[PDB]
Amino acid sequence: DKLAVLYAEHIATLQQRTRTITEREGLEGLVIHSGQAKRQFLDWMYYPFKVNPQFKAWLPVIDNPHCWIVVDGASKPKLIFYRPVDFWHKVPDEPRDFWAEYFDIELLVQPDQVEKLLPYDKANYAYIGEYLEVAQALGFSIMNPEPVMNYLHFHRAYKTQYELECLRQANRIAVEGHKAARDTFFNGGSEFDIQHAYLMATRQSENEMPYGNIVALNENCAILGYTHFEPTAPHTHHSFLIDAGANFNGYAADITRTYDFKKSGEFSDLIQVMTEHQIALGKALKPGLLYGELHLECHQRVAQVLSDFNIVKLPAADIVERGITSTFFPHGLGHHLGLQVHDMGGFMADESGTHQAPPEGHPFLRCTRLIEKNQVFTIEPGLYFIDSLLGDLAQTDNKQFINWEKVEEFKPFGGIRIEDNIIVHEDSLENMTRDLHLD
Amino acid sequence: DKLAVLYAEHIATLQQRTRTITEREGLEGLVIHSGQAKRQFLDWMYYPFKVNPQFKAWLPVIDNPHCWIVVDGASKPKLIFYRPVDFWHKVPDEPRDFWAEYFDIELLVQPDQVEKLLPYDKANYAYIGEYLEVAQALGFSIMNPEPVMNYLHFHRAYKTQYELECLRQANRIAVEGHKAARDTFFNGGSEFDIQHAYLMATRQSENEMPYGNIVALNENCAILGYTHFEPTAPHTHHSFLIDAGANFNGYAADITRTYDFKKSGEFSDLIQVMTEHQIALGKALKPGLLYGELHLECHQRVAQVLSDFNIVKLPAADIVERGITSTFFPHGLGHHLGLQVHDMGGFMADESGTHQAPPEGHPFLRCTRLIEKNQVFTIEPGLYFIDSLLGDLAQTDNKQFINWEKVEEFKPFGGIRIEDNIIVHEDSLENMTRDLHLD
Ligand SMILES: [Mn+2]
Ligand SMILES: [Mn+2]
Ligand SMILES: [Mn+2]
Ligand SMILES: [Mn+2]
Ligand code: NA
Repeated sequence: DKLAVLYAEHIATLQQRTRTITEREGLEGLVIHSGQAKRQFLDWMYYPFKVNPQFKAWLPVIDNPHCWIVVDGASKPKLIFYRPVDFWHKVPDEPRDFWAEYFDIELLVQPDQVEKLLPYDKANYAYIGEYLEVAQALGFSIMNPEPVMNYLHFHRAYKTQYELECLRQANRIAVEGHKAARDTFFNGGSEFDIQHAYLMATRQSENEMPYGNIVALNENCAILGYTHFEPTAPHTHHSFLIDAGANFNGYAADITRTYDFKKSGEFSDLIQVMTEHQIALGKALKPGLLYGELHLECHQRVAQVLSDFNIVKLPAADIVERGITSTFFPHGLGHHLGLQVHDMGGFMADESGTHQAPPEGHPFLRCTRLIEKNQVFTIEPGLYFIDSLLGDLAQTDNKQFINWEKVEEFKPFGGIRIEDNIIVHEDSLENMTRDLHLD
Repeated sequence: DKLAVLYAEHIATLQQRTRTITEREGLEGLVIHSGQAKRQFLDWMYYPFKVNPQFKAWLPVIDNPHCWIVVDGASKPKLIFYRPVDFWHKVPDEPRDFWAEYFDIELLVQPDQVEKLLPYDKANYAYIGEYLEVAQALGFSIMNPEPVMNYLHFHRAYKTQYELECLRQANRIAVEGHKAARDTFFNGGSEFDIQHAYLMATRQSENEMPYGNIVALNENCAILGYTHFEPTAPHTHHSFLIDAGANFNGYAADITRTYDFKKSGEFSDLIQVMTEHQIALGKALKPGLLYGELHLECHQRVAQVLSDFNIVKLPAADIVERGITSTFFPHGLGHHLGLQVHDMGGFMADESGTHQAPPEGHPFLRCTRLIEKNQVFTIEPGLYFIDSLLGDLAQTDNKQFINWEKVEEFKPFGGIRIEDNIIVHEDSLENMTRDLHLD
């Protein structure tokens, strides 16, 4: 209903984007390939299918390989829809959902017979997809041209009302998962149990997740890319960091929360001060501001915490200026969110693809684009006690300034990250995560 | 330590097989590549890693890409082990498992630095792996040579004692899941509930499964390649079919069971009749017998059931000769089981790759090899009510012999498959599945 109505403006937006970039580049149209299933080496089984983001930008068809979109922004969008009729698969119903009527739909019963449906002379058609040797066999010469990709990726940061509603739906699902995971942690669950309570609440399997969930207990919290799920619980429950989202129509949620098992003590205090900073930074998104400036503020807030909690024996400014904050907060403040988890265009200054430079002391900041309305952001400040980086810091002049006893007291708890998904509007902010009352 | 004792003989067998085909094909050795992580098109996320079956044939390292085995059958096997050292990665300590003492281990810190650790002259070295341009760029000319592949695949049918013990462990894990899945079905749970009850009892996540589980309710049991997990339970529970396994050290279980929600009725009797036929088919495994003959016997037995239940109003011999039996049982009786679900060499007559011809009226039969000691088989007779196959039958000159009223009563139950994993010994058969008291 609501989604069906908004979808028309979504097709209109993408039609106008196609017309603009195709005509600017002298192309008669785009051919966007959903992708193919990858077969495993020496085996008959396939890897799980992952749709081309450029394909699902047009319609919520994320589980169908060998599908093709032909668009020029002037004709009605043309869709080749893979629909095999083998007896060992449930034949799917011909496309009858809200997006069907916005396309002229040709059914494809076998992947290799796709050349009849594609354009005969395709010298002025750009193939957008991963399978370049399949494209060359079909007769395409232009493949993923950089001006077309950079244009599309740049305007991906401006979500249509259909996309906004999809991102809201994804946050509603993910938030239900986060609540069930929290409860499982406080009842003494293992990482594996917490993870599968999450999926049971989301009604989405491991491979439907938009990214590999991070479900960490105790010192695993300090491991940023922790992917394992330990099946047996730890003997003592201290902390819990879950980074997990959900999918809706190809769009992603991306939520992180950190919990203290005792819900009191110095680590519990650390979560709450970090929560204050996270809420404040999340309220600092505003059109016309460079995202890197929020990353700057975040480091100052982390330094204030390090100073106030006696983690570093320095006032806040010194901890920022000597670069010690990046030992405890080593990643960017956040990124754009949408069809991809770390969405496209976050580092661009213009639609040609020029990079927007990061701030002076953070050359690895990846999201530096100017904030505008209709853009969706993550805000994920963190403070971690990472053995590896603490080791680096002990080999510097800064070794004298860190309270090594107090850091040993926090190492069992690992670290903290608190992440929301916020829509930036013309004169307001919409925090999708906290409007669903997670906390 | 039981498993570690058997592993020494395993490596002696692998060393000897390597030396045989290596010198027969005039190679100085093999270079077996574990694989790489496949990155998502225009993303930073990756696909779940799946190890090269030839790599894990040597060792139970199934979650590490960029690993290399250099083996010639005479020298101590060399293992280049990928151990990256990054702050966001969990640094695991140097390999200290039961298999480590059997390899000269060199640590690989960055994937592209492997050029130094491989043999300098690669003229007579064969690369076994998927990433052929990576091999060409390292200097390999010999790649997955067919004489080597056919030899190694042929002899994978003869499991070592280490391999038989791993297969028993896989079955034990899977049987626990099958008990949990069954209990959730009788609780009225959804397909999604059952699947995740299975994962939780086995304490393995969806991607650690050796294949995509088939968890089907009611009509979905008739769909042989069903992968969906419906999150909403059906209003009426009639039937449940689950085909699922588990991993142990790279070796797979593969167990199928069918259940009737009421523990009574004609479908319940059909399951029970099919069960006794499945037990008799499984007890017909015998050294010196062609596996195709059991597939013929299976078709004979399914015709018996179709006649006995008045699905087809014909003597069983006339059901077989007229070919009606494939409409209800369209796949093979089973396959070899091991490192891969449908394991290698089940089509071969000799170690050079020569195919063993399938039986008369079954040219697509995949498993045909001569049964011998130390081989592992599945026995999966089936009986299904498949719309598109039943439609084709309704348009043949046998249509008057089919009891369409009874077939219509069976359609909401879908179908039946019962699958066990059986080791063939010299003087006995070891039904791993039924030895675990699953029923
Ligand atoms: Mn994020
Ligand atoms: Mn996240
Ligand atoms: Mn099987
Ligand atoms: Mn099976
Ligand atoms: Na042996």
